Amino acid sequence: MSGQFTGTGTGGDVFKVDLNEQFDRADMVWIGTASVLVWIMIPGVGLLYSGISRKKHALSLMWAALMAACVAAFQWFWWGYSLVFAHNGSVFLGTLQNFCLKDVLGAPSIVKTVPDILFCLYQGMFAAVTAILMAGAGCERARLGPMMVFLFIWLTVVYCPIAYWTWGGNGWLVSLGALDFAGGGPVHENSGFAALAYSLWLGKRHDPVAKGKVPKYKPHSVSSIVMGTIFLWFGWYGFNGGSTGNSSMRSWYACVNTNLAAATGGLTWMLVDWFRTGGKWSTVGLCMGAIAGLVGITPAAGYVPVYTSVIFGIVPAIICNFAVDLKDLLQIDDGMDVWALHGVGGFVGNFMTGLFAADYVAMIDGTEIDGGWMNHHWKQLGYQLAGSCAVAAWSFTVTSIILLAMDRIPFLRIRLHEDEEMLGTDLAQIGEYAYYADDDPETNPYVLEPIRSTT
Amino acid sequence: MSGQFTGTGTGGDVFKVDLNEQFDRADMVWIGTASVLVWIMIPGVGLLYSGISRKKHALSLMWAALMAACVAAFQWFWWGYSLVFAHNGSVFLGTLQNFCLKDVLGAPSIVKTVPDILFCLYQGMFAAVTAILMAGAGCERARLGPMMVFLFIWLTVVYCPIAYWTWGGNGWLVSLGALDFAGGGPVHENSGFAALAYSLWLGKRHDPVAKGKVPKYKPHSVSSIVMGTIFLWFGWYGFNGGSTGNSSMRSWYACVNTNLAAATGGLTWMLVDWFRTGGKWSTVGLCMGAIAGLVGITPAAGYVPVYTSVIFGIVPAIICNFAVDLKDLLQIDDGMDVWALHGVGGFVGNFMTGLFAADYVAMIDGTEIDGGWMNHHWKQLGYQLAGSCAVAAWSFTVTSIILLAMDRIPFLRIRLHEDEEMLGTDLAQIGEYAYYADDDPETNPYVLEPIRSTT
Amino acid sequence: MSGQFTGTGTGGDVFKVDLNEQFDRADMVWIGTASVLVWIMIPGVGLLYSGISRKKHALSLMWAALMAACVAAFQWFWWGYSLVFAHNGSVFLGTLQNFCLKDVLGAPSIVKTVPDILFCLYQGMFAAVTAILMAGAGCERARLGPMMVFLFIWLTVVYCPIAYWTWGGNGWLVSLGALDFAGGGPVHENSGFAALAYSLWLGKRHDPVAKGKVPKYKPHSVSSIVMGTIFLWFGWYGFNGGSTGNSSMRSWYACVNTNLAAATGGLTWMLVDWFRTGGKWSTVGLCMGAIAGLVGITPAAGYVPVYTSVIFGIVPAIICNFAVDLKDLLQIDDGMDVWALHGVGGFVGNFMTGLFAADYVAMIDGTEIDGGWMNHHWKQLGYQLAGSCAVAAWSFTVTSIILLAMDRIPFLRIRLHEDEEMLGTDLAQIGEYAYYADDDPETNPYVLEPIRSTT
Ligand SMILES: CCCCCCCCCO[C@@H]1O[C@H](CO)[C@@H](O)[C@H](O)[C@H]1O
Ligand SMILES: CCCCCCCCCO[C@@H]1O[C@H](CO)[C@@H](O)[C@H](O)[C@H]1O
Ligand SMILES: CCCCCCCCCO[C@@H]1O[C@H](CO)[C@@H](O)[C@H](O)[C@H]1O
Ligand SMILES: CCCCCCCCCO[C@@H]1O[C@H](CO)[C@@H](O)[C@H](O)[C@H]1O
Ligand SMILES: CCCCCCCCCO[C@@H]1O[C@H](CO)[C@@H](O)[C@H](O)[C@H]1O
Ligand SMILES: CCCCCCCCCO[C@@H]1O[C@H](CO)[C@@H](O)[C@H](O)[C@H]1O
Repeated sequence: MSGQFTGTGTGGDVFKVDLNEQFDRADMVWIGTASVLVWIMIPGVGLLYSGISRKKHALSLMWAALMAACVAAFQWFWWGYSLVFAHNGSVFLGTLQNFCLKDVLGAPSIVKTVPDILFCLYQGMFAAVTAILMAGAGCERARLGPMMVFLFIWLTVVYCPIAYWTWGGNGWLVSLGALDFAGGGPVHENSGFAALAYSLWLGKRHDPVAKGKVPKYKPHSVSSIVMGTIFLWFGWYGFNGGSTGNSSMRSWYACVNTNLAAATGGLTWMLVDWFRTGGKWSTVGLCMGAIAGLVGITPAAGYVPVYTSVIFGIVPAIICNFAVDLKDLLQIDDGMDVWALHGVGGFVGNFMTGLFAADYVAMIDGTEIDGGWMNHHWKQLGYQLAGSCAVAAWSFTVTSIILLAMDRIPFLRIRLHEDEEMLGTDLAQIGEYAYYADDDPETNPYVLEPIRSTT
Repeated sequence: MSGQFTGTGTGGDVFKVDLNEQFDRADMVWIGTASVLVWIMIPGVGLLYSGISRKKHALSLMWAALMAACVAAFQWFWWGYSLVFAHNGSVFLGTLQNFCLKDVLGAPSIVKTVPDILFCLYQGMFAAVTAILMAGAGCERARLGPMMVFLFIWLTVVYCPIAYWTWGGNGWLVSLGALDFAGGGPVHENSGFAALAYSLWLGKRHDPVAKGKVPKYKPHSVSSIVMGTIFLWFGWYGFNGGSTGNSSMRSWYACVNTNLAAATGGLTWMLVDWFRTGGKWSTVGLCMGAIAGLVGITPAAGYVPVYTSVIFGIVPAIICNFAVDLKDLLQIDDGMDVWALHGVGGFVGNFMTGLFAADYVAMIDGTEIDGGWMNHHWKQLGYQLAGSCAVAAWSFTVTSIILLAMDRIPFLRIRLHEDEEMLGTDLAQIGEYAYYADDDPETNPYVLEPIRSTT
Repeated sequence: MSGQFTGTGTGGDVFKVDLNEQFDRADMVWIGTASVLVWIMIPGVGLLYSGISRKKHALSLMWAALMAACVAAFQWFWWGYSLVFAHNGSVFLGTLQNFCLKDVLGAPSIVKTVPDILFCLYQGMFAAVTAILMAGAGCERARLGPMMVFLFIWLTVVYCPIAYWTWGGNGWLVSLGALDFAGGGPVHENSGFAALAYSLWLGKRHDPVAKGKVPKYKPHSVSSIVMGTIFLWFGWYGFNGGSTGNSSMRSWYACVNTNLAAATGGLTWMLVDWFRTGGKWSTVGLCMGAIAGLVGITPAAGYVPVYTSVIFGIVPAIICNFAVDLKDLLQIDDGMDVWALHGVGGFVGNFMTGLFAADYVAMIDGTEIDGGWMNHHWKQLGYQLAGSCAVAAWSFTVTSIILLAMDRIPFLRIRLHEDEEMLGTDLAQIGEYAYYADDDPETNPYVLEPIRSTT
C-alpha cells in the first residue's frame, strides 16, 4: 500500500512488486558467489596461523576458525549488521533498527547495485574473517568460553564502529574522502592493531621463542601454512573482486591486481629472506609475502592501475618482513604475526592507495573519485593517514580496554595468569582430567582447556 | 521444422533458434556455479565420516568419495536423471525417455528458469552427495566391487523414486503440497534411514566401541572432520542457495538462513556437550552441530523468515545430540552417525518447515505457497509428516531388501560374515597378500579388501 | 575523442562511454567465476604429483604450486599475455604491444563476449596450471632459483607460441580449422611432451624405482593424491565450462561432459588395474583415471555429444594406463607421470575430437564448425593430427634446448650432476648447513636446496 519501491525498509511489498526488478541479476550473482569465496577465507586464516606458529598452541586454529564462523554469524545477525548498515546512523555508528535482521530484504543497500539481504550476506563474511584473525592473534593459552564472549564483544564495539566509519552511509571516513576499496581498515589494519594490544598486554614476555639466538621461522606445520595460503588467495578474488558490488569489468580488473600483488609479494619476501639468510630459500617467507601483497592491495585493488599493483606486493612484503623482526626486539611472539602482516601490511597498503589511486580506474564502472597523487590530488594522502591513524587508535585502545576488563573478572579472564594455571602433564595424572594426556588435537575429542590450579 | 521453442524434447533446433533466449543468463550462471559448489560436498562427506569414526575403517572415505562421484555420475547419465526428470512420468517414477541423456538440452526443466542440461548437471550433484552418504554409512568392512554395484542399484530404486516424488513434474508429494526446499527428503532423510537399515542388518552388534563405559566421541581424525565440515558448509551455499533455480534475492535469503542455522547448530551442540560432560569443550560436537543445522535448514531455507533459522540450528542440534546416544542403547556403531545427523536431522527439519514456512518468504521470487503455521495453514504439518514417513518407510524397507538380497549372493555380498573373513595380520604372512602388512591407507597403493578365508 | 567503442586498444574512454555496455554481464560473471576455479587447479596439480611420487622429492610440490602461481602471474603480466593475445600478431606469435598489460581493458577480446581484462585474468590461469605441470615434471633434485628462471623462459618461448597458434587471432591452427575446446594443446599436450624432454635429458637413468621387479604404484601420500584430484575436478568445471567464453547452455553441456569423462576415466583405469593385478583395487589408479578423462575431454568438451564423453574417459584411461608402463621399459621415473597423463592423454583426446565433434553441439551457443567424423567431415582428423604433432615437436625440441643450455651454465643448471651434489646427511654434519638434518618439509622453514660439493 502501495507497496511500491521505496528504497527503505523491506524495499516494497512482495505481494505487489518484484523487488528483484531494482537490480541487475548478474551483479547479484557475482556478489553471491563472492560471498561464498570470502567464507572459505575463514578456515584459510585458521590454517595459516596454526601452521606458522613457533609455539605449540593448545587450541587448534583450523578448528577455531569454525568456532569463529559460528560466533561471527550469530553476532552479525543479532546486531552487527545493524550497527554497520542501518540506513539511519550517525557519523560514528549505526543503530538497532535491523536487530535480528528485521526488515533486511530488498531495499538497495548502501551499495545500490545489490539488495540489503545480499549485502548482509557478503559483509557478514568480512566480519567473520576479522573474527578468526582476532581469535588467531589471541589464541595462546586462550580459554574457549571467554574467547567466544570476547569475540562477540570485540565485533560489537571494535569492528562495527570502524566498519561504519568506512562503509556506513554517513560514516565519517566516507565523507572525508578516504579510500578503502575492500575494507583494509575494518579487516586488516583493525585486526592487526587489536593483535598488538593482545601482544603487549596478554602476550608472554621474554618468550623463549623470541629471545636471543633463535630462528625467525620455525613453523608448526608447513602443509597448514600452504593450505591456508591457498584458501586465502582463492577466496580473496571474492574479497577484492566483490568489493565493486557489481558484475562490471572493474571487478575483473581488481582480480588481476589481486593476483599480481600476491605473486609479487610472495617472490619479494622470499628474495628478501634469500639475501638476509645468505642464500636460503624460505618456505614460510613465500607464503607470508603472498599474504602481505594480498593485504597491501586490499584498500587499492579497484582504484590503482594494473602496473602499480606490483608495488603493492613489493613494498608491503619488504616492510612486513622487517616488522616481523620487532618480535626479537620486544621478545614477544604471541599475537605479533597478525600485527605484522595485517596491521603493518594494512597501514602500508592504505598509505600507498593515496599515492596510486586513479580516477580513470575507478571510472571503469562509473565510480567517481578525485584520485590520488596519480591525479595530482595531493590531499588524498592526508585522508588516508587520517583513516589509518583512527583505525589503529580505536582498535588498539578499545581492544586493550576489553582484554583488561575481562582479565579482572575471574570467569571472563581470557588467558589465565601463569601462576594459576595447571600443567597438562599434571592434569593427566588426575582421574577427572585424564584426557589431558592426549596433547594432540588430531585425536582428542576435547579442547585442552586451561584449568585453574585452585580446583 | 519449425524447430521453434516447444518446451519439450531438445527444446528446439539449434540451427533455427537460440535456445538460450528462453532463460535469464544470470539464473543460469548461478545454477552452474551452485552445481560446482555441490560437487565439493562429495569429498566433504567422505572427510567428515572418515574423521568422526570411532573405528579403524579399512576403506578410506576421503578416497571413496571419489569412487562415489564416479559411480553416481555414471548412474545419473545412464538412467538416474531420466527416472527423476523425464517430463512424462507417473506419480511415483519417471521413465527411460532420457536414457543416456538422450534429448537433454534446452527445453525448460521442471524448474522453468533453467534448461534441462543445466538442471541435469545440478541435480546430478545431489545424487552424488547422497551416494557418498550411503557409502559412508555402509563402509565398515565393505567390499569395493559389491559396494559399487550396491550404490548403482540403490540410486536407481531408492534415491530416484524418492526424488521423483519430491521434484518430479507429477510427483505425489509435490501435488500434495508438502514443502522441501532443497531436497532434504531425497538426500538427508533418505540416506539417514537407509543408513539405519544398514546398522540394523549388517552393522556389528555388541560393538566394543558402543558397549558399556565408552567415550561418545573418539575420532579417527579431527583434521579430517574439520576439513569435511569446511567443504560441506562452503558447498551448502550452492546446495541451498541454488534450490530456487534462479538469481533472485530469495537465493541470497536462503544463504543467510543456511549460514545462521549452521552457526547456531554448531554452538548449540557444543553447549549441550558442555552441560552433559560437566564442562568439557567438544571438538567433534561443534562440527556435528553445524552439520545438524545445515541438514535442518535444508527443507526450509527458502521458505522461513530469517529469525526462525536459528531454531533450525538449535532444535536439530539438541535432538540429534541425543539421537547419537541410541548407539549406546543398541550397542551398534556402524551406520549410526549418518542416521543420527541426516535421518533424524532431516525428519526434524522437515517437520519444522510445516511450522515456520511463510508465504511472504516464498514470494520473494514469486513462488506461490499456502505457507505453514506462520500463515495459520495448520494442515501443512500433516503434509510434512506424510512426506517424512513415506521417505523413511521406502528408504528403510527397500534398502533392507537390497542389502539382504546381495548378502545371499556370494559375489555380491557387501560385507563378509565375520567367520568367513581372514585377518589382515594373517593375510600379510602370505606371499600373494603381503601388501596387507601396510594397514595405513596413506601409503598403500591398494584397498585392503576383505578376503574370504576359503582361498 | 570521440572515445566511443573502437574494438581496439582500451576499447574506449571511460569518461565518455561505459565499456561494460559491450558485454552481457552474465557472460562476464561466469568467466570471472571460472577464473577463480582454474586458479585452485594450480595447487591441485602440486598435490597430485607430490602424492603420486614413488621417490622422496626434496622439493614439496604442494608448496611449489604457490611458487609457480607467483612466477606465472608475473610472466603473464610482463609479456606472456601480450605474446598470446596482442590483437596484432603474425601466424606464429603475438607482440609486446601489451607489455606490462598496457592498454588491456575493455575492448572485446578474441573471445568477443568478454573484455580483454577478463580474458587476461582467465587465460593467465591456464598459463599458471601449465607452469606447475612443468615444475612438477622437473622437480626431482631441482634447484629453486634455476627452476624459477626456467619457468619464466619456458612460458615465454614454449607455452606462449603454442597458445598463440591455438587461440591467437591469426594463430595458424585456428586458421587451419583444428579443434581444441579448452586448450588441451597449450596446457596438457605441451606440458606432457616438455615433461618427456625432461625425462630423457635430465631424468635419472636405470632408476631403482623403475628397474626390474618393482611396484607400478608406490605413492608418497594417498591423501595428497586425493586432495589434488578433488581440487582438479572441482576447478575443471571452470577450465572446461569457461572455455565457451559465455553464460550459454553450451557451458553447462561442457560441464556435464567433463564430469562424465572424469567418472568413466576413473572407473576404467581402476577396472584395468583390477584385471592386470589379478583382482586388486588400485587407490592411485582411480585418481589417475579421473585425470586421464579430464585431460581427454578438454579439447572436446564443448564439441562432442554427451553420450560420446564416456569414450573420452574410457579410451584415454586405457591408453594412459599402458603408457605408464613405458617407465619400466626405459627405467626412468622422473617426469614420466606428467608425460603419460598430460602428453598421451592430451594427444588421444585431441585425436578423438576429430572423430566425435559435432556441428549441432557447437551450435548450442551459435559457434560455427564443420564438425568431425560425426558430420562426415573426414579431413578434420588430419587437422587434429597436424596440431598434435606441431605441439609435441615444438614443446619437446625447445624444452630440450632450454634444459641443455641452462645445464651448461653453472649458475643456471636446474639439476646438479650426481657427482657434484653433496648428500643431505653430510651437509647436516656441517654447522652452516645443520638444517639439512630436518629432511621433512612439514617442519623445515627452508627448502632443502641441492648444494655443490665444491663449497
Ligand atoms: C538464541 C537466539 C536468539 C535470537 C532469536 C530471537 C530473535 C528475536 C526476533 O524477534 C522477532 O522479530 C520479528 C521481526 O519481524 C517479529 O515479527 C517477531 O514477532 C519477533 O519474535
Ligand atoms: C556463548 C557463551 C558460552 C559461555 C560463555 C560464558 C563465559 C565463559 C564460560 O566458560 C568457562 O570456562 C571454564 C574453563 O576455563 C569452564 O571450566 C567453565 O565451564 C566455564 O565457566
Ligand atoms: C560403458 C558406457 C556405456 C554408455 C555409452 C553408450 C550410450 C548409448 C546411447 O546410444 C546412442 O544414443 C544416441 C541418442 O542421440 C543415438 O543417436 C546413438 O545412435 C546411440 O548410439
Ligand atoms: C562396476 C562394477 C565392478 C565389478 C562389480 C562386480 C561385482 C563385485 C566384484 O568384485 C569382487 O570383489 C572380490 C573381493 O571381495 C574380488 O576378489 C573379486 O575380484 C570380485 O569378484
Ligand atoms: C619488478 C617488476 C617490474 C614491473 C613493473 C614495471 C612496469 C613498467 C610499465 O611502465 C609503465 O606503463 C604505463 C602504461 O600506461 C606508463 O603510462 C607508465 O609511464 C610506465 O611507468
Ligand atoms: C626470480 C629469480 C631469482 C634468482 C634466480 C637467479 C638464478 C638462480 C640463482 O639461485 C642460485 O641457487 C643456488 C643454490 O643452488 C644458491 O646457492 C645461490 O644463492 C643462487 O645463485
